[PDB]
Amino acid sequence: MKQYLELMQKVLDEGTQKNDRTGTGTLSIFGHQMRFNLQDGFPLVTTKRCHLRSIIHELLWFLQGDTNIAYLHENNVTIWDEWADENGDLGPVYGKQWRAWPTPDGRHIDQITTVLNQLKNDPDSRRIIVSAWNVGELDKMALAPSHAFFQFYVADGKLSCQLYQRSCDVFLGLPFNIASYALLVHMMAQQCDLEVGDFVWTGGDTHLYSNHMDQTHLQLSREPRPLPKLIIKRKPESIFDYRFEDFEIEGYDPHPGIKAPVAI
Amino acid sequence: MKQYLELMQKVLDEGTQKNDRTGTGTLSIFGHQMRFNLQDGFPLVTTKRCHLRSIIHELLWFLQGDTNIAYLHENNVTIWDEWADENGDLGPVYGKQWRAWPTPDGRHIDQITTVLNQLKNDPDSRRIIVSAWNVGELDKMALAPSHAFFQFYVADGKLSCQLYQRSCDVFLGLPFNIASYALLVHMMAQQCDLEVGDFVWTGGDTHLYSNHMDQTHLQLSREPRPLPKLIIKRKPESIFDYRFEDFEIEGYDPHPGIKAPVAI
Ligand SMILES: Nc1nc(=O)c2c([nH]1)NCC(CNc1ccc(C(=O)N[C@@H](CCC(=O)O)C(=O)O)cc1)=N2
Ligand SMILES: Nc1nc(=O)c2c([nH]1)NCC(CNc1ccc(C(=O)N[C@@H](CCC(=O)O)C(=O)O)cc1)=N2
Ligand SMILES: Cc1cn([C@H]2C[C@H](O)[C@@H](COP(=O)(O)O)O2)c(=O)[nH]c1=O
Ligand SMILES: Cc1cn([C@H]2C[C@H](O)[C@@H](COP(=O)(O)O)O2)c(=O)[nH]c1=O
Repeated sequence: MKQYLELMQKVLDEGTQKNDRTGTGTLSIFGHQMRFNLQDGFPLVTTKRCHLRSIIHELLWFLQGDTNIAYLHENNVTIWDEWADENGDLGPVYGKQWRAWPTPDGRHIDQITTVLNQLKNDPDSRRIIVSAWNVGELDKMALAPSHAFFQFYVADGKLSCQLYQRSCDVFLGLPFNIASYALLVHMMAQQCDLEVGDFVWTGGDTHLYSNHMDQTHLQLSREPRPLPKLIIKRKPESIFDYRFEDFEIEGYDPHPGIKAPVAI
Repeated sequence: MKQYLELMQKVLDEGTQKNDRTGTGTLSIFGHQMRFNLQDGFPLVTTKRCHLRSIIHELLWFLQGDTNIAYLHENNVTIWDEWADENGDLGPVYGKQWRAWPTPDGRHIDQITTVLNQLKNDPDSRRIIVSAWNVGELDKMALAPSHAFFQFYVADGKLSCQLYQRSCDVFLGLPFNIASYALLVHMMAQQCDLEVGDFVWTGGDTHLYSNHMDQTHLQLSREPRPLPKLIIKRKPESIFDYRFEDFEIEGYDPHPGIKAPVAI
């Protein structure tokens, strides 16, 4: 996509070589924002083939409040394998904070049900937020939340969402993260009877890993194709009842996939 | 400042009329980002006089972990009066989350000391974050955290910081919020022996209140003056030992102040 290839080029032209946690090394910039009008098409990268199966099942797993990778394995999705322990656990990452944030006094808060109630009863609220950055449980998480905090906004009957992503692997992570949150906005808009507005992505440390440079130059030579259209075939009873089969991505015709190593 | 007056104009040209919590009504946009290179000057608005006394003491109060307004009153700062209860309490807002985030198992986490330790021992970390959005205590807070989440970044010996502000009163709140966080970056950089880099401000619902329109048009006719220079006269033993007298803002010569009503 235009916005995405502009960011890849910006990291190549402006990024600082930086060491990182994995020992791979990165070219890095800090602070970037891009906006996707979801009315223009579903923002799935076309200059390389993205594995939709992994994107959709990872979002359905988050909405279940699940942090064990068994569900992903049942559905042949292996993207979280390298961080899980012997029992397949990841600790209280995304799904657990979204669905069951533990309070100091022992209660659990379901942020997704809270957001539904706010969108249905107080759409003008400036407080419609979900946060996975639970400071008191960071030490139990396999990987600290990268897409950490997001906010919904309603104006003129359209639902928008902004994500703050503290750390962004531009070649591998970001195509998945954009499609995942664009999908959640479509689901939320359908459940609340709203039209989809904008998805606003904001990044903190936005980086290309040093061993993704050949793949980056290859993808940068490709022309973006027309964005596909997302079709949700059914309106489930709730946001927690969607099924993989309910989604149709129409007209997706990408350039070939480009493999790249994951930095662990 | 150039960036600030460009945002005011953008809200006037592109904002949607929106109802809000206070009943005042706003012109609102969602998702904006601006960057201030702190090497260019201290980003204190010059097209209206800002009350530095309130800005500096509010930051020192946050760093103490204090949420009762008595300290502010001792220093003749009245900006939080309308939200405090009979005992002057605001509930577990900013200072308390920054200095003593309560964990599910009863521990308290001092995020500021954690950040100091990360900047001193692992400056390349992509996880150097402070969050005031504590989901399990939102219901005890007088006002939900508006400047909610921020991240530090170190590259080429320079310290940068990005703030996610979920809700932004452009005329009253934002001049104070920009100066406050720019001041914290200078303090952190001095304590860690770094140069100051960029302050990146990212907003969610960014708005002008309907009864600030005359004040906005007046300020938009003024030309920005040169930015002042911040001088910290002393290096305290720690980030918690700064005093009001340690700060000097040199060459601040603003246009006259513009009064405007606060929406409660
Ligand atoms: N270094 C790093 N970058 C990541 O983006 C990342 C990470 N670490 N930690 C875990 C994680 C979880 N999400 C993801 C997303 C995509 C792939 C991935 O390897 N995608 C490949 C193959 C997809 C497949 O399994 O079919 C791709 O080519 O997109 C891995 C993990 N993301
Ligand atoms: N509607 C709203 N907007 C705010 O920016 C705001 C709020 N509510 N809730 C509390 C709060 C706390 N921060 C602030 C910042 C500035 C002023 C204020 O009134 N500033 C005036 C006078 C400063 C003074 O007391 O000397 C100004 O003209 O800047 C109030 C509260 N900020
Ligand atoms: C989980 C996840 C990680 N990442 C990234 C960002 C970093 O490259 C790495 C996480 O490492 P970090 O915790 O040191 O920042 O994986 C994404 O880009 N998207 C994701 O969804
Ligand atoms: C505390 C604080 C509030 N605000 C704002 C944003 C909103 O106008 C209002 C808070 O209301 P809200 O919680 O309904 O968003 O005050 C700032 O802009 N800066 C601040 O530091």
